[PDB]
Amino acid sequence: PASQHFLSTSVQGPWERAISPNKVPYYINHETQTTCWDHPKMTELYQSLADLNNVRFSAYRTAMKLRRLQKALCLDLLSLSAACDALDQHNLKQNDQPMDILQIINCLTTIYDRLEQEHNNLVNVPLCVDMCLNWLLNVYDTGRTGRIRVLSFKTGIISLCKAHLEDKYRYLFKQVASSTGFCDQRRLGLLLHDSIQIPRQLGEVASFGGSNIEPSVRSCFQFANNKPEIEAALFLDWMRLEPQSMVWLPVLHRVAAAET
Repeated sequence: PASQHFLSTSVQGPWERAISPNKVPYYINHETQTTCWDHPKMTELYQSLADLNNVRFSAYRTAMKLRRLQKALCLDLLSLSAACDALDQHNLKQNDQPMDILQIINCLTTIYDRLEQEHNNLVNVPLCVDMCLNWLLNVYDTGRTGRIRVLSFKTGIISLCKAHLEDKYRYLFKQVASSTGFCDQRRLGLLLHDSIQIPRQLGEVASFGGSNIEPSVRSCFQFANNKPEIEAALFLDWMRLEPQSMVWLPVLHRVAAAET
């Protein structure tokens, strides 16, 4: 893998970055002679998230965890316009198609290079690429296949970027709606399924209705009076009620506004 040279500096000390057969990275600890699938800095972040386990309300606890992760990945510096610029340059338009590890890296590298030139040593590019990469594979490729759907990549980065909440909602709805702006139950399910993997990766899916989002699709279509398809305004109106499957997202925004 030609990208190995570039991302080998994301680790040091006793650690060494390596690659599996499906091009998925893994890390070697020489002092302790062990191996781990997660980047050492990501492990340290996941473990630190237990210091939030006594935060009382589920939506608020999960948002504070995702705020810390978002900042560790520098995704709070990424505007929706800049993300769309990178998605556009890498031709990621077919949302049902797979992206492999090198396409993930390439798109992340354009994103973090640009963030680095706008922010003063806030950004170490090889490090940021490799940690975001590890987050995305922990969320969407738990089978270690070396690929994720383009819809999935878009859902993770846009849910954690710095855009206004309604702009994220409009953008995600547009990724699953038809070319004329309509969504049926199947298409809404695609969006809610990718979204629910984010809290699921943190061990919190039980407070967001669980891993089957079919009850949440049915509830939105019931709210829409059982019509065969809905448009973005109706979706935005349902989201104002903060449905349980997605309530961690508006709460993440309240978290960031409150300062953290």
